[PDB]
Amino acid sequence: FTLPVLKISEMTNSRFPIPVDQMYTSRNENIVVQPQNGRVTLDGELQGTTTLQPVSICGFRGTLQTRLADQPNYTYQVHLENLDGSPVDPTDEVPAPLGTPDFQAQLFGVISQRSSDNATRAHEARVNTNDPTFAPQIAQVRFKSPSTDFSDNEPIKFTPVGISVDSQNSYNQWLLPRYGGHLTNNTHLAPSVSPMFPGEQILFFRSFMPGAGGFTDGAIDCLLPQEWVAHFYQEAATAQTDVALIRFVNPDTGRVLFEGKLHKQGFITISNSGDHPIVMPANGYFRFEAWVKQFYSLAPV
Amino acid sequence: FTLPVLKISEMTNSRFPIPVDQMYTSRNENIVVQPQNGRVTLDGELQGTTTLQPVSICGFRGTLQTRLADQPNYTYQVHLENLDGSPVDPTDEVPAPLGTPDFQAQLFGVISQRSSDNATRAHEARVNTNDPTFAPQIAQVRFKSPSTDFSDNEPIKFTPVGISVDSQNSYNQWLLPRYGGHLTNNTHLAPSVSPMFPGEQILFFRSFMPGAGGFTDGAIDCLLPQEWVAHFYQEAATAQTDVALIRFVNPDTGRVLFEGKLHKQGFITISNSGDHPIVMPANGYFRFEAWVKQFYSLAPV
Repeated sequence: FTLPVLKISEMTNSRFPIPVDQMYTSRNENIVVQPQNGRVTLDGELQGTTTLQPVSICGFRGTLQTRLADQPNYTYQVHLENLDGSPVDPTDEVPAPLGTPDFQAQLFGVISQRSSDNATRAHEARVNTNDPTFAPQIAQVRFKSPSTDFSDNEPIKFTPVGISVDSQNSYNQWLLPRYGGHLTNNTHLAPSVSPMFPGEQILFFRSFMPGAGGFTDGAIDCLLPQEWVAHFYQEAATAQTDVALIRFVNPDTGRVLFEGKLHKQGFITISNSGDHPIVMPANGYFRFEAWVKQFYSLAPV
Repeated sequence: FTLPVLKISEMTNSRFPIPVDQMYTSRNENIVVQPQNGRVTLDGELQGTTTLQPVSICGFRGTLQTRLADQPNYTYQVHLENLDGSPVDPTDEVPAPLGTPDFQAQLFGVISQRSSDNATRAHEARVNTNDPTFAPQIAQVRFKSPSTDFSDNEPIKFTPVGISVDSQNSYNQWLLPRYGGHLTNNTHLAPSVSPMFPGEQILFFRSFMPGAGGFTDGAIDCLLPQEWVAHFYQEAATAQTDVALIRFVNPDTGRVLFEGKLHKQGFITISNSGDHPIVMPANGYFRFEAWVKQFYSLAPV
């Protein structure tokens, strides 16, 4: 069993298409940690809405249907396709199309269009993933743009950039959208994750999304870098036990700086308490040490 | 020596942060093919402006200096930094900061800003990589935005989305910007690439960039998918000869469909003539076969 040897700054957040900025740990009391992007088992089984390419996270494609005249200027109805262009089939055993955002926010980015004659246009757009009409599982999503320059019945692509916040639009990275819209309950979710030994917390790979209005640090925490997600999918290895002991090494000295448990479900725990960055030499990377058990007692970080 | 087993549909273009759409070949007569992103040797030596961050290709970080009142509404001067936050050191053996676009276009995307109090703002922006003032090698780049809403001395990020084309802004994917600006000549370039054997052409991984105005198919051709770039970098294998013979296998039949020459310089040649997509079974992928000599003779198509 192997891990990619990439540095923190050479890897991509698996929940938003930006580089990992830091490792981070927190207690997350009163929160069910259940991200749907960046979800893979150590055996390589993708879960949730996880896509393989980083550049597709929180992106979507589809067809622009109409401008909704009786909605705030200017709101448009989109009929989603899958990232591969195929029709969204709600009977698929996924919570929503691959790439769908897995958090509640005013998601900010650009809607672009290309016609059969290769005419193009693109403008800023915001997608409210906490609106009742947000129903990507059934292929219906709206965006709001300052521009009227969008063409009905032509293809669209959403390129995410960041989030915007205000009192009417909180950013809750741990609260899932209702992918079916309105009162529907989510289905086929990748399972929640929790540390399962006293003294342990999950170790996150944290990035700070750009903001497009309001005060926000944009912090978003993923369970595994996207490069690990694709690594495990490709390796399609069989986990020997439920827990791989991994060690964070500084290649400048070859010494181990700390260790963690890489769980079969696809997340890391460390022996540590509190909410804070885990600050480490920039060249450090994790390497697999051995298969162990849930009760392996980690050296405190 | 190993090659990743990803399908075409699972690949990222290494010259723009979008998925690969198709394999593509062309003659490229009268063109020095010398892309600077997506450049690595089979030994793992990164070249040109290649960044390991796939989402950061054609993106950049820096500091907004001022709005330039003498220029078209609204033009801002940026002092670049590197993608990893380190300052640009122009004596680095690179043509320009890692991630810099390697083509002449009006690049379209979003400039986002975060203030010291975590206030944020973001607006669409265009970067003309063919303007004489475009001088990323010495950390000077301008962008034009329809918004006046940017703050001086605060950090910015450019998130690329696509290109815009019009009478004053052609898109030439194979013509490099003058990274030093004005009349200066490029330095530290990744070498040009060319078939060296009768009947061979380069095999490219082609994607279609979003457009933000004008008629354009947005076609952009990379030498290696970003996943291979990162793989060769991490493996740092030894190229036993100057050419790895690679076989395109269809796992649906288990049989080889055609052969390519994967050159030590980091590009593929095939026996083929003309400009067209190379359409193959969707599950096919390249597999390393053997280390061969420069003059190994490939069978057609």
